[PDB]
Amino acid sequence: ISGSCKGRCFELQEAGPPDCRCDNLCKSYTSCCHDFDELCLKTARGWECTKDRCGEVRNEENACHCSEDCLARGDCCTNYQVVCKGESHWVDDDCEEIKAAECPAGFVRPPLIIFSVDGFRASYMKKGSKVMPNIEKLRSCGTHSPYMRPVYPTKTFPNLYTLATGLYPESHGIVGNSMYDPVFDATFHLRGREKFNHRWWGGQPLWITATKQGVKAGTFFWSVVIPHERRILTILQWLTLPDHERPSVYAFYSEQPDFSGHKYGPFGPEMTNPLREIDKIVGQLMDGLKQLKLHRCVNVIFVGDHGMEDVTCDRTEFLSNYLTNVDDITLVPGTLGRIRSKFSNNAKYDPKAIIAALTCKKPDQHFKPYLKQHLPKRLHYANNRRIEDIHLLVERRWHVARKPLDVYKCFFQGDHGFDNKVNSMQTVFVGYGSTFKYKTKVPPFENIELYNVMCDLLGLKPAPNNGTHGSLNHLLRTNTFRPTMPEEVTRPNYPGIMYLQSDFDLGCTCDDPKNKLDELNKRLHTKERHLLYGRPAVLYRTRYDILYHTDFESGYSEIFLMPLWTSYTVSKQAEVSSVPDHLTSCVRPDVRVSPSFSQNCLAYKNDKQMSYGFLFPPYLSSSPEAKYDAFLVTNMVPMYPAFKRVWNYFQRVLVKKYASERNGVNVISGPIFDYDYDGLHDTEDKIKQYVEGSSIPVPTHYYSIITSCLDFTQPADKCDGPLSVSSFILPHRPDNEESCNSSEDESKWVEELMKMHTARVRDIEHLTSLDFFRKTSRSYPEILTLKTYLHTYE
Ligand SMILES: *[C@@H]1O[C@H](CO)[C@@H](O[C@@H]2O[C@H](CO)[C@@H](O[C@@H]3O[C@H](CO)[C@@H](O)[C@H](O)[C@@H]3O)[C@H](O)[C@H]2NC(C)=O)[C@H](O)[C@H]1NC(C)=O
Ligand SMILES: CC(C)CCC[C@@H](C)[C@H]1CC[C@H]2[C@@H]3[C@H](O)C=C4C[C@@H](O)CC[C@]4(C)[C@H]3CC[C@]12C
Ligand SMILES: CCCCCn1cc(-c2cc(=O)c3c(O)cc(O)cc3o2)c2ccccc21
Ligand SMILES: [Ca+2]
Ligand SMILES: [Zn+2]
Ligand SMILES: [Zn+2]
Repeated sequence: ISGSCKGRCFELQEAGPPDCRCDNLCKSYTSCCHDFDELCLKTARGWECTKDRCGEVRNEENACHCSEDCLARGDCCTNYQVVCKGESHWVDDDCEEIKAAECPAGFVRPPLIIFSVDGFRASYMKKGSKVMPNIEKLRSCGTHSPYMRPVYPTKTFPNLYTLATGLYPESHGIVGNSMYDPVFDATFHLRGREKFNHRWWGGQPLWITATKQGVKAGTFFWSVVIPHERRILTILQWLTLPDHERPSVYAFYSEQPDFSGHKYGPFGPEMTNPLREIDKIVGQLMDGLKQLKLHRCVNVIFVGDHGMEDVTCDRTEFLSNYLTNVDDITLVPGTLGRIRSKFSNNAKYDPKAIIAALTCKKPDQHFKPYLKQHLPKRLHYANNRRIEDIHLLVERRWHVARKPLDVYKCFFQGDHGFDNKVNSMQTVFVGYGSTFKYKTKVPPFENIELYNVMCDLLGLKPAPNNGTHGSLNHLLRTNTFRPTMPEEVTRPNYPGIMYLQSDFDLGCTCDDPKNKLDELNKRLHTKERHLLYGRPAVLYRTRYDILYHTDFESGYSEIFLMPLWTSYTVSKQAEVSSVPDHLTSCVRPDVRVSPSFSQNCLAYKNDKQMSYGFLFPPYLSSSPEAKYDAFLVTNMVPMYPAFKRVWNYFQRVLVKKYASERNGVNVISGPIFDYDYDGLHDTEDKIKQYVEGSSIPVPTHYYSIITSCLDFTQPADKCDGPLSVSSFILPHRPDNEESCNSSEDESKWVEELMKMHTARVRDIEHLTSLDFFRKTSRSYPEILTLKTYLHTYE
């Protein structure tokens, strides 16, 4: 029927204007029918049955019913079985393991109910079951992690869509709660109707994926006027539909505890009550599922999108305090900063001048300017036209605004959007049901990994996303997906001594009784190692060679004229030698690689802006005889003199620090070329910078994977079990403007710079098209979880 909303409340089909919309989103489109409020939003007698209502005469106007007829219809209050038939609340029951789904007849698969909460700080869980009995049971009974890492910017819409797609915001297009698209020439906003236009949303969210493969979805979204209790009743009724009509995946959104978090702050004593009200709803969902004989059938995912941090109006940096004129720019303010020109026809707008006027211009400055391609690669926040070039990384607890006149109501005590590695931004994840594990705790993970898990829970083939499928298989009791290691594309060459030193005119010079001392060591004793996890696989068509040495091993690339990876192991008792002055400028030819596929020294001498470093540091040679291997022309990579300060301190000081701390470490280092900042390995054509007068490409970044045993009582090269990893993708910049303490000694800023650019092993793999940890004796799902690990230092 059209013009009326009878027999249609929260329907799962559509026709359009003029026929009414009776679904749960008609209120948002301002196009419900006239009887919607009295037919679909009934609210008489509340949401809980009482004892006198047990067996009532079914009065149609009630919100939920307590008659004996209601369970056949499926519209009872969630506590019917409790206050009438003597059943107990789902929380009051003991934890019974679900070794197999106990679904009623007609259920061809366990349904998935996603319970999302806005701004649910990860630390909110430590309030205990005195405040959140239902949620705490799910957490302790099912599968949970200490926290879950959101995506930058840690805002509502980018994360909620990242949850639905498994994509970074730069890939699915929702790069913020409000954004400007220069192609559309329109402005996306949280409030308004512009967000309903499909042109803003990329990728393939879960409900579209389920529908495209035959799995019925049902609307994930709810207009804010529909109370939470009615949303649960609607989800519980949908499960009572016939088999050919019942959807398999459901969703429930809650604006809490983010609503009250903005008003009172995260650690305010008022925060306890909104959590209690949330647990009431989770209890209503569980009691209603147990009432429907589905508590041992469904899978429930209790998930948040971001955390919460203390912010105040008194803590606001203003661009008017740094820029001589702020009336010619547009700023996206708040917990993050994006700057674009207010007028396109303006040549007086200089992006160079704006970055300089904001870079280390005042002590205790609570923001850092960035060209978007220079942000930490772990953020994956650049490859999109809606992301402005100038980006401001705002310190936790602080805000950035354009001028004091723009701020007004303090209209807040908490906010979010900061760097997603900040503690306050971490959120929660709880997996409970017949497919999640029982009383099992998993290590923290990123929310881009959930879309593959939800597709596996529904038997769907996931759309291409940025999760590493298989790295969360340890969340499930049984796994239908079984990951495959990528096959090698380019087999390596193992060249021997093919040329003579006379065949080389690279322009390199190097000089030539420690040997008798080394032999007196070796001879007078009473009693491979550098590639502990199998050589990396090259996942693209190229030409490269495996070069063995005493102290290190490298996959030298004849196309890029430098190694793709350099592997060496540093013992706990490894000594750090120096380099004599007559070997400081020494570079030796490698008689295993053709002179035509070798770097030349003359190119570095002509490029006044460019120097060169080494992938294996000569400072860590086992002997002066072996030190000559480190000076091979196949071991040098081009580095700016400013970056050499960062590289030298890392190799000469920090690798020895890590080995002494972690019972030896295995280092795998190499270059990264990402000139179009899309997070993927660039081919030769995209490289936009070379060494002057040569074909030696200049890397945009340099990486290093530091691996050791998790059981530190064993060395790095005799590790019987799990592995501990930590990696970084350092930007190869010609200046150290990113570090305001760069004038001081390296021990006062370099380590801080490296913690900022930490990265998962998976991040390096996308940027290098290599595959690591291939021969380790760990199950491949375990290795995938190791590659997704991000050492966050908090
Ligand atoms: C995160 O995941 C997404 C999707 O898996 C990745 O984006 C994908 O990037 C590839 C290559 O950049 C795109 O494929 C291209 O398709 C065109 C035809 O449309 C073709 O001409 C090209 O040669 C290439 O094959 C793909 O469309 C694109 N998909 C989406 C949804 O954006 C992205 O690279 C991943 N990011 C990271 C950091 O891993
Ligand atoms: C209470 C309101 C503020 C909630 C706002 C709902 C809005 C974010 C939802 C409503 C309908 C959604 C779109 C619809 O499901 C169709 C798809 C196709 C898919 O390929 C990409 C996503 C997209 C466009 C959905 C985007 C988000 C929407 C607008
Ligand atoms: C598979 C992962 C589950 C999450 C799916 N998911 C729910 C969204 C939602 C629904 C609301 O009910 C809602 C509201 O009532 C007020 C409000 O301000 C925003 C709101 O957003 C949403 C938005 C963008 C991308 C994805 C999304
Ligand atoms: Ca790239
Ligand atoms: Zn949110
Ligand atoms: Zn918020």
